[PDB]
Amino acid sequence: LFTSPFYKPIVQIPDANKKLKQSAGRGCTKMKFKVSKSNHDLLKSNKSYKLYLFSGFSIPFIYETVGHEAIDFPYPCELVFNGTKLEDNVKGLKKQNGTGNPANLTPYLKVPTEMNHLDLHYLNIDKEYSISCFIVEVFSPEALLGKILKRPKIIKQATTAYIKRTLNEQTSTVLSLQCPISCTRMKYPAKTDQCKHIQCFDALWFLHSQSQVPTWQCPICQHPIKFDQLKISEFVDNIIQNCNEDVEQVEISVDGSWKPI
Ligand SMILES: [Zn+2]
Repeated sequence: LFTSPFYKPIVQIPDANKKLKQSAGRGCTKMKFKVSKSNHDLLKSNKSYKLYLFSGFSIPFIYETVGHEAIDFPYPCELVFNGTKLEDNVKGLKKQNGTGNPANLTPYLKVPTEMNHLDLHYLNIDKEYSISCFIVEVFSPEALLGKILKRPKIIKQATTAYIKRTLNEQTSTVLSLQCPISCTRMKYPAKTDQCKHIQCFDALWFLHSQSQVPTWQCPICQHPIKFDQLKISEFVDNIIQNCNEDVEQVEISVDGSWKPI
């Protein structure tokens, strides 16, 4: 589904749809389609435009839209576009559904006058799938970080109020300045207002992780979050800007004050 911030649709490619039906065993599904010269000119008009293949669960017996499906490729799958195998990690996190990525067909496209062949080899198919192709504008983690930075941060007053309201449980708590993902000093300590914890994670490393495994779960509380909920924490940010690189942890009291450990 186009709920991802890394790619957004510009136009659907016609005659590039396909339904994959259940198969007991071995099989291969073929798709022929052409990409008009106008769509080639559009791809050339902007460096951020790519041709992405999408696969989703095809829920039967009801109406479904072209994009609303969460990205789910049949696992295992071998995708071959114009003879060249696609090395894309199309379906990451095999254990979870909806954590797949699209396949980039842009570099292996043929001229408009010729035909594009997409083969999909499989050993079995337990559920029906919908296959689509879209031209999309892609965004890198750095641009998305820029978007996050331009947002209003989580004010330090809110964090101090939360600390004071929490530590009255029945002495001190440890705030890490390190990122759980990168294991390095955070540069962009971020989280969500939905998160019930003062600990943060580096926004850039989070976006880097999600760009290859779209779980969209907080690396700390594992709650499902969304891109537009990410905001910088002014409290941890100020603590970092006023600390030496040596410090990895910090002691926090009910006062909101903080001491290097
Ligand atoms: Zn959280």
